[PDB]
Order: sequence, then structure tokens, then C-alpha cells
Amino acid sequence: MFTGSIVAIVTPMDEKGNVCRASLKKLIDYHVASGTSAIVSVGTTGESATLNHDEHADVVMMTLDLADGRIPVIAGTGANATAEAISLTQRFNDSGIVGCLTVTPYYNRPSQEGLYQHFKAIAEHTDLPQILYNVPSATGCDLLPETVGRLAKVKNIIGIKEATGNLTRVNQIKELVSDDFVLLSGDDASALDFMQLGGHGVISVTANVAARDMAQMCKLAAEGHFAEARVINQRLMPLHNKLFVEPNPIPVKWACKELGLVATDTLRLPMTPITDSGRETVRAALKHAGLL
Amino acid sequence: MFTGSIVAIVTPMDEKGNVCRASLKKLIDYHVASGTSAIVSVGTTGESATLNHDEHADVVMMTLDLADGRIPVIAGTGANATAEAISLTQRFNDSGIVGCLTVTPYYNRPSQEGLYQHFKAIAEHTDLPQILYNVPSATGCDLLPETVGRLAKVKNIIGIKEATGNLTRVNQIKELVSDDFVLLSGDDASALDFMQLGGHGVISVTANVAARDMAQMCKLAAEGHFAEARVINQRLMPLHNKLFVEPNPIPVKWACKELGLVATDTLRLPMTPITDSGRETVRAALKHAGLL
Amino acid sequence: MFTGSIVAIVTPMDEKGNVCRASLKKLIDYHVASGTSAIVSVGTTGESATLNHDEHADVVMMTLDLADGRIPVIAGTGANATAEAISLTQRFNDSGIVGCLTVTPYYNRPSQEGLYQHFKAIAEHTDLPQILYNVPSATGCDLLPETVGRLAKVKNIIGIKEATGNLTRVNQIKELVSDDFVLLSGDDASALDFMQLGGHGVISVTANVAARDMAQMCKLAAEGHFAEARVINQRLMPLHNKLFVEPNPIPVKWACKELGLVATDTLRLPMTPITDSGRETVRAALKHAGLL
Amino acid sequence: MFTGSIVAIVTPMDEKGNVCRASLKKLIDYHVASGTSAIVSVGTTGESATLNHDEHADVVMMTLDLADGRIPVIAGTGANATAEAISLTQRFNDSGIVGCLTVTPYYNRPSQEGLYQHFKAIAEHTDLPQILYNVPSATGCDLLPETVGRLAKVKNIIGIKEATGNLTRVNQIKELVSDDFVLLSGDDASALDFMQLGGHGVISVTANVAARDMAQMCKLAAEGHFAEARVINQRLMPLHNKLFVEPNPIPVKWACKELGLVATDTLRLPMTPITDSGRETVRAALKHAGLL
Ligand SMILES: [K+]
Ligand SMILES: [K+]
Ligand SMILES: [K+]
Ligand SMILES: [K+]
Repeated sequence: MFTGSIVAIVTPMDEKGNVCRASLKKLIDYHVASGTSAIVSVGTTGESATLNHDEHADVVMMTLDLADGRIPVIAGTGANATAEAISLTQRFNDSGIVGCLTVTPYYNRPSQEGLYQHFKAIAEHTDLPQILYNVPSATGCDLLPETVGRLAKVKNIIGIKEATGNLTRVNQIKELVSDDFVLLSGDDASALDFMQLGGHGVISVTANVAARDMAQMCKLAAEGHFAEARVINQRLMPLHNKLFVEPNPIPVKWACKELGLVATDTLRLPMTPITDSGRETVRAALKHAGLL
Repeated sequence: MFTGSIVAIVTPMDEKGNVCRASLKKLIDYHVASGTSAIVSVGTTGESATLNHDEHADVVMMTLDLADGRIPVIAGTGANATAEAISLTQRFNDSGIVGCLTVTPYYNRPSQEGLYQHFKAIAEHTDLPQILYNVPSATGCDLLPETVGRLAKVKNIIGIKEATGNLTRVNQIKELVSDDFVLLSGDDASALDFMQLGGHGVISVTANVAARDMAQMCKLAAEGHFAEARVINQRLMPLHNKLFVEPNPIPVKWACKELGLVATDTLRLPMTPITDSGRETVRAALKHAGLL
Repeated sequence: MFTGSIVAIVTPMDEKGNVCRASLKKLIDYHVASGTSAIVSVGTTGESATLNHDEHADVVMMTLDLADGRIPVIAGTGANATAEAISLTQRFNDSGIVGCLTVTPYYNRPSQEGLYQHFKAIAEHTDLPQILYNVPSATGCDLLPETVGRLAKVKNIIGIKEATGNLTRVNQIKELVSDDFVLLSGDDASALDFMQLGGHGVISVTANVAARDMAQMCKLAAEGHFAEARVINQRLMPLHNKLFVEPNPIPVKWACKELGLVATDTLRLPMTPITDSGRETVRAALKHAGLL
Repeated sequence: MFTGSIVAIVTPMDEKGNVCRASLKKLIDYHVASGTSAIVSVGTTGESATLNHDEHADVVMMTLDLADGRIPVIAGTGANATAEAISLTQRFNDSGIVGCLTVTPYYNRPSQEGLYQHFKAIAEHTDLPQILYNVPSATGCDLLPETVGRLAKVKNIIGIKEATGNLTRVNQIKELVSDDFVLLSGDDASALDFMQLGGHGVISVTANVAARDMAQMCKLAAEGHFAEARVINQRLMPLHNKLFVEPNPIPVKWACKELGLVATDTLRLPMTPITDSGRETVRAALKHAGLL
């Protein structure tokens, strides 16, 4: 649902840049087999920026179909215009998705009051559970704990994906919200720390290629076995880091292809193919994780 | 025209958030009378984020209609997906605009090679002059001088709006490009310094409400009369800063309403109304400028 | 020794700026009564910058005398010249102090290799336990985990005071060092988080005025009772923050005087007396902690 | 003299870390012959951190002796304790130096009021001209234009070495001070820009090895011939950057040894020898400058 290891799944493409159903099926089967807790469909790692809203909706619907009730699906629904966020969210009302992942408006840099009004309006136009998503290095704005506290009072706003990498946020938010408000890491390299501080899981890029390890790490964390979990984390740490050696999802798509999980590593501009140096870097991190 | 004072014009709205033709007419007449060099239509200050492409195109076409050949119009055409940037650009071919202002992709954080391929592709599929736009605090990426130098070799990539406020960029770029490449500030508070270092003009928010002073300041700067320009700049400096006291364009729209230039200061979510404290700060800045 | 709540004790002064023995006695008695684990004498909070080395040594020796074996004393021994760090350390060989707190060289910005050679040389000229101290916002340099790992191999380098406030450092260092290497927070506001991640205690400014609460919070943390500890943390959080409303130790000296723990709040230039606004801010934080 | 090219001179050392008179003589002769405006003796580049005050005074006196009235000498006199700054300044009264270079207190992070009281007190107790020195990356504090403006009203506070590399500071300070207050860059890579904006000269590291070019560049700048100055600056830019590839003055001392200007490139801990990679980078920069 909204704890454990949640994959921010890639949108695998053919050489033409359109969704590859065979590759998507292979990925979803992989996540089901690996014990991944849920799938975020067409988030950032899924190239939400370069898909139009129809293409976005097609991918979510296909993912839901292919999941065939075996694994929960959360739709990425972020937009920097509130009217567009509402419209996108409405496409998925009564779809079968279990909730939405919705980013702070990017580029237009709203105030904390603007963030509050944005997310409150979105929540008011849906019965779907809403997961807030904060990632200031990409958006140009920072949803602060006080505002998260304000929004947690809205019935269907039920958690946050916190991608700052600033671990002080965990307990700053936790003290402002109720005990069933979910705290998820959006920063693979600090995710275990985040869970050790009280976080409930991670929406992960690494999980695309190390789904079983990630699922197992998060289980150990939930059970309080942090030393055991850390052995897995150490094995994965080069991936946590190097999957961002070039802009996400360039590295993770290449890694998926290298592992035979997808047919091609094609992306849409302005993402470009991985450099030779990048390939070798990512290959070494895969080797270190014991996946090649 | 791509030198002097260029206004990043507001998109004036009625109480329902729809473009107000009467207010727009008034602003354009004001810029014609006040010596503004050109108008950037539906840039950031024009709420490009919250207009759909149809509304966007409509505002540009309305701006061209109302300008009636008396002042050049530049269209905001930026998008974080290269195919969308290209499509948006095609809408304005043979419209009568003189050029396009196109921002680095926001939120998806492309590499320098990605930025190169993005802008190259946009420029390939139009004859319109292209002005690059770098604003890392808003986008999450930074178009570096080296890449600007590469792009400047493309025939119709003719300049850059450099909004870092990092004045070292002026001569880092100038040394890598031809003498005809236009360097424009996108940071009002440092724009005179930017011109003193070699810059050719400013794409300005302040110019929305101090068009005449901005035009004179930029002409004095172009003539090398920096001390004289700086007297004007000192009167405008509170405005240069306080027009960003709350997210742009909240302050500048309020200022326009206060001066009688627009009927309402309405914005679209996630922009929200100016706070009382903001009104006070902005009004004091307007008075410092001699405008009220 | 080197776990639990360790106070970074102020150097109380008379109106002339010299150490006040009566006030120091009162403070040490207070720490003994409160269950403080150890005292850091003439660290940063003790105005190491503005005491000469003789005055510094006099304060340490007086503190040791007054402690009279009831509470362990660690001497601040940092210097930005390695020869001076050695000389200062040598003053305390066979003194009765149980160890030294030694900061990364400030102002001259040594490399990681320079930090390594600096601390290794210091450790080689003493039998005293050495605690490394990293505080990049004050020093202009950052002792990275890899270098800490290197230094932990030196016999008498036994821990670190990590004052970055970056909680990812805890486990980055922990995985590189042996299990008896001590990890202490140098950032009051994040100290409980730091302990929850595996830290062993804190060298605290807050402990100067809330010694009993701090001791109790750290005991709960060590026992794994983080929820209980967090209630205390929440009571102290305004102090954790506002004791830096003006440069440390201006606020904490005023707070000590207000609580009747020291006779005067005098400091040495370039520290200056607390502002009226600062007094009221700190008074409110004391009130919130239930200390006034 | 407090305009043009002023060298922040190295303190050349033998293999035991003691000042090398023969090397110092050679450097001073070089600066006399090459048109350098003045010498800053025992500043940062002179390893002020690792000389005691006796060695410090000795080097300044030796520098004055060797200069023999042929070039003005400015003493580094900065300290993070106001009483020490004052004491150090008294050592140089009637020495023959023309002024003092005095840094904002490092490590203890005083407030703006603290900085004001610090420099005011230093200036009160000498007749020597005082040049303020701001370098926040090294000190942990930032002397802001407002405070510079306050201090400039003190009779013998005559200028500032502004080493932020933030070029907006030039006119922010210039507008708050009299036309006779000297603005000097402390950041070689941005120093020509700094002069083009209104600055009067540079206290330079690069000038240690490119004294003639630096002197010509600064004279051209003062005359308004910025394009001509910039040609020189472009040849020196690799040096401006790569002299900080490892901590200053490690690169510049190696460069001086490589040119034959000093007998050895020895430094004091915590400075350590240049790496092989550093040698290669610096040598390439020297060749770009035409010096080898
Ligand atoms: K809720
Ligand atoms: K061109
Ligand atoms: K050890
Ligand atoms: K003066």
C-alpha cells in the first residue's frame, strides 16, 4: 500500500520513444516476484516530464492492467498548475489506483500558502489518497514541515515522499502529524537512515534493479533489525549514488536493459543516452550489488 | 529588438482568472509611450505555468494585435519536453513575433549535452530568433557558459537571458560567443552591474511599473554613463528586491493594480493574493521609486 | 567519560572579562548535581578564541580543581597551526583531564591529507584520548567520513564531535570505524536524531542551562526510549535553536545569568552583549523549557 | 599605495619551515622590477596562521628591510580576538609599513555589531591606515556592505579587500562610502570584473608569479581599457583558478619554486606538499600564462 519498498518505476520505451508493453509486463512481474510493496507509475523516474497527459494516463492504465491486482499502483499526478493537477487526478478517479503521488509545483515557486491551497484543492476534487512529494533541488521550492502539518489535517492527504536528503525532516514532520500519516524517503542513499528515524518506507529508484534486496532491507528496517538491513544497504550504496551519475532515469534505464529487464534504454529528449563513462560506473555499481 | 529595457509583461486577469483585454491594452500603450524596447509575452512573469497552450497562444496573439506594430513582441516558448517546445514554437511561426524566449527544461534536470540537444532541436525547426533563458533557482539546472558557447554557433540562437545574478557569467559567456550575441540580464537587482560588465539589456519585471526609468537607465548604460544610470538604479532598487518579496508575479500585479495599470491583481493557483505585509513593503518601494 | 550529555561549558567572567571562580564553582556543582557526564573546558562555547593559551590553561586547571574528581573534564585543545595544537595539548599531559577536544584547523582550509597529518601529529605527542571536532560553518573546512576512518586507526583518536547537523554522517562514519569509536553530536537541535541513528551522546550548549533535562534525554536515548526522550527534546527545542539567535555564547551566557548560575554575562570582544530582542527570545525559550 | 596590483606575498621557507631571507630578497626584487604597487606581508598567502607573532613581526621587518623603501609594505594584522588584533597592530607602529590588512574574526562568528566594535577598536589605537578583509568561506562570517559603510566613517579605515567573489558587493559598498575609500578584490578569478564595476585594484595571489602582467592588467583597468585588460586576464585565468587547486599557498609556492623565485616550496602543517596531479595542473596553467 504505502509502506515498505515502493518502486518509482521506469516507463520502458521502444526505440521510437513509446511505451513498450512487453518490457513493462516483465518489470511488473519482476516486482510481484520480488516482494515490492507498490508501484509508482509515471513519477519522475517514469519520465512524467516528457509524456503528455494522454500518454501518461495510458501508461498508468496499462500498468494497472498488467499488475492485475497483484501489486498496488499509485499514479504520479503532479503539475505546477493547480487546475492541471486536478484534471490529471480526475483521469484516475475510479481507475483502480490506490492513491496519487503529487509533487510541489515546480518552476513557479509558490509560497507555503500557495502549496497549501494547491494541495487542498487537489484533495478536495478526489476521494483518492494523496501522497505529497517534496524535492526542492528539482522544483525550486520547499514544502516545510509546518505546512505538511497543516495539510495532514485534510482527510485524504495521508503521507509524504521526502526527497530532500535532510534527515531532520523525519521527526519535524512526525511531531506535527498523526501516527498513521506515512513518511516515505525519496532519497535512496539516505532511505535506511530515514527509516531508522521513524520513516515507513521508500519510493525508490534503486528498487527498479534491486527489487528483492530493497524489499528485504525495508522489511528488516520495519522489524527494527537495522544492523542486518545495513549490510544490504552497503551492498546497494554504490547504486544509490551512481544511479544519479547522469540525470535520472538515464542510469537506471541503462541498468534495466543491462539486466535484461527491458528491451531498450531509450528515453525522450531532453534526456540523452548514457555516456561510456556512465555505463562503466553503473556496471561497477551493479557488480558491487552482486546483480551482474 | 533584443537590447535595452525589455518588459517581462504580466498577463492581467479578471476576477475569474481570464485574460483582461482592456488591461492588456493599457499596459501595451504604456510601454509604447514609455520607450520599452520590446515585450516578452507569456514568460514567467506572464504566468506561463498556469496558462494552457491555447490561452498562451491567445495572449501572444492579442498582444501582437494590440501592439499593432508599435513595439516588438517576443513569445515565451519554453518547455521541459523538447517535442512540446518544438510544437509550441510552431504555433508562432509567421505570427509576427520577432523571437522566442526559451527556458532550460525545469524539473527533469537535463545534462549539459541534454540542454545542447534540446535547444539545437528547437532552433532547427524554426526561422525565429531564439533567446536562451537560464534561471537555476527555479529550474534545478544550470546552463553553463561552455554550453552557451556551443549553442551560440547555431545560426538563430541569438542571445541569452542570464538570471543567476552571478555576474561572473557575463564575460565567461562573452569570451565564447561572437560580438553579435546578446547578453540580457534576467535579475533586476543586478542588471545594471550586468550591463556595466558587457551586457546589452535586461528582460525586466521592474519595467512593468517603472518603464520610463528602466528605458533611460538602460540607454545610459549602453552609452557608458554608468554613474548616471546608477542614480536611477538606486531609486528602483527597493522595487528590484521587493517585487520578489512574495512569489513573482504576485507583487508586480498588485503594484500594477495600485498604479491603475490593470483592473485586478488576480492570479491563478498556485499563486495566491499578496499579504498585507507584502502590500506595505511593495507600496513603500513604489514610493521610493517616485511612482506613487 | 565520552557518552551521554557532555556540557560545552561557558567560561563565566567578571565585568572585567576574566574568569569568575565563584561562578565556575556554581556551574560545576550544578553539573555534578544534574548528572552531566563530562565537561568540555574552553571549547568554542567557553570562548577559546578570545583567551590566550595561559588563560585557557588556567581555566582548565581551575575547572579540574573545582570538579575535584566528581565529573570528568575534557580540555579544548584545537588550533589551526599543528605546532600550536601540540604545544597546547602538552600543557595538559598529566593534568588530570581525561581527554582532548580538537577542532579541524580553521581559516587556513587544509586538505583531507592536511587534516590527517595534523591530527596524527597531535595524537603522536600525547597519551591523552583525542576527540576530533568537525564544524564546517565555523572553520571553512569539512573533515569527511573517509578521513575520520583513516584517523580512527590511530590508537588515541577515539571519537568525533560532529557538528554539521547532517545526520547522514552518523552511519557513514560508523561503518568506517570500530565499535568503540565514539560518535557525539555537536548540534543540539539534531542531537536526539543523531543518537537515534547510533550516536553515543552530545557535546551540548543547551546542557549549560538545562543540564538535568539533557542528562535524562540522553539516558532515555541510550536505553532506546526515543518517544520518552522526544518529549524532553520538544520542551528544549526552542532553546536548541534560540541559543544561537545571536552568536554563541552570547545567548547561553545571558541565560546562565538569568537563571542565577553565573554572576555576570560578560564576554570578550568581538562577542558583544545580547540585544533586547535577543533577551526576550531567549527568555521565552527558557519559559518553554519550564526553567523560568 | 592601495591601488593597482598588490601581491599577497608568500613567506618562502627552507626545508625546516623557517623563513628564507635569500628567497624573500629575490621575490621583493622581482616585485620592484615588475611594477607591483605594494606588498602584503604575512597575510593568508604568507601563512599567517602558522607563524607565531614573533616570526610574523620578523618577516614583516625583514620585508621592510629588503624593500629598502622601493615598494610599500602592508602588514597582515588580523586576529579573531580584538585584544590580540590591537596588540599585534602595536608591534608595527612606526615600523615603516604603510598600512594593515585586517580580516574579520574567523571561527567565532561575530555579529555585524561585533565586527563593527572589533574594527573600530583596532582603528582607535593606531594611526596606521586599515584595510578590512572579508572572506566568508574561510572565516564563517560575512562583513556586509551596511557595516562596511559604518566602518568607512572611521578616519583611518580606508578600504576593503572583498574576497567573496560576489561582484554585487562592489556597488553595494561604493554607494555607502566616500569616493576615496578603496575597493580591492581578494578573488583573482573575478578581480578584473571587480575593477570594471568600480574596484580600484586587487590583493592578488597570481601576482606572486605573474607580477608584470598583473600590474599591466590593473593599470589598463584603471584607465578604462577593459578589452585590453581582458586579453591579459584570459591568459592568467587558468592560474587564477588553479592556484587554488590545492589549499593556498601550496600551489603558488610550488609555482614560485618551479620559476626559480624561491629555493624550496616548503610549508608548515597543516599545509602539506603539492600532489603530482597538482604539479601537472599548475604547470599547465603557468605555460598558458607564458611563464614557462
Ligand atoms: K489526513
Ligand atoms: K548564433
Ligand atoms: K582509535
Ligand atoms: K575612512
